[PDB]
Parts: sequence; C-alpha cells; structure tokens
Amino acid sequence: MGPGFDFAQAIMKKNTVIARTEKGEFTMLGVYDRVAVIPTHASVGEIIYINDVETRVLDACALRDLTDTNLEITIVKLDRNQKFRDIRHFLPRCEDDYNDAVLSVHTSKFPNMYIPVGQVTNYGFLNLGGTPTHRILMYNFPTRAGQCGGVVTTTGKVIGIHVGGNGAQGFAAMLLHSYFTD
Repeated sequence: MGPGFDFAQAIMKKNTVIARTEKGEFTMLGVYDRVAVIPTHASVGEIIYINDVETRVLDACALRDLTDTNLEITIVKLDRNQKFRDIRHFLPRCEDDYNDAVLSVHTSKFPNMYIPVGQVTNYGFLNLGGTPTHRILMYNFPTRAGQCGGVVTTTGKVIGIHVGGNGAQGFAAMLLHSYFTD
C-alpha cells in the first residue's frame, strides 16, 4: 500500500522460502549464496524441507552472544542448486530502535501476509519460552502461532526475524551484518 510494504514485498518475492522441520512450517529468510536464517526453536536437523522438497543441511549454527546467551537465530547452509540474491547490504551494523516496521510472513497457512507493526524498541533481554535471550526487538502487535521466522523490515533495512509473542506484544531476534561475514 506504500513504500514500507514495497520494500517488504521485494524481500519476500526473492529472498524467502517455506522451511518445514519436525517442529512445523516457518518463513525462512535467504541472506546470500545458500545461507538462510530460521528461529533456533525450529530445531533444524540433517534434513529440512524447502518449498516441500527434501534438502540436505550442509551446516547449522545456533548463535549465542559472547556472554554465552541464546540469540534465537540459527544460520543454515542448504544443499540447494541455486543462490539467494545477496541482501547483506540491507542488514544493520548495530543494535537500534526503528520506526514504521512491517512483519512479512509466507507459509501454506499464511501466504502473502504483511503486518504494519509500527515502532520497534531495542528491548534487549527476554525470557523466551523459559530461555534467557538477548538482542530482542519488541513491537506492539498481537502476533500469533504461524508467524515465527517472519521478516521484520523498515524501508531499506532487514532488521530481524519474528521469534515469539505474549498475546499483546511480538518479539524478533536482531539480524546484524556481522553474523554473515564469510
């Protein structure tokens, strides 16, 4: 409907796949080459389904900060025959607050879904399903089951992936440029 939704759509149309693990269907953001991200609670194994095709996982790393605290991001390298558009230049370099964000989801259940979530706070610490978690972004939208892995964008920046909610607020794990230096 406007430039926020335009940037979000551009990312969804080229840089997402539908990932399925034993823990469900997730929006999955491809970042560059065969490297993608998914919430750590997806429990990625040796094999994953990508757009309903059996795909070997070449590597999977559950990120933690240097205090050895969960970040809820898993970086996956996929045995896929095709590279993602490189979107690393849209990643923030530092932790920050944002205005006017969009959460975008694409699953079998929720295709072509875009939510204007508004102002995003650098919330920091969250007890997420019992797990101490750092680098959390918060937005005042009542997000629901099926949105995990959803991409959080502003115009010109890809800032996080949706990892949970409390019924009133939604929470995303930060994406930082430093996670994807090769």
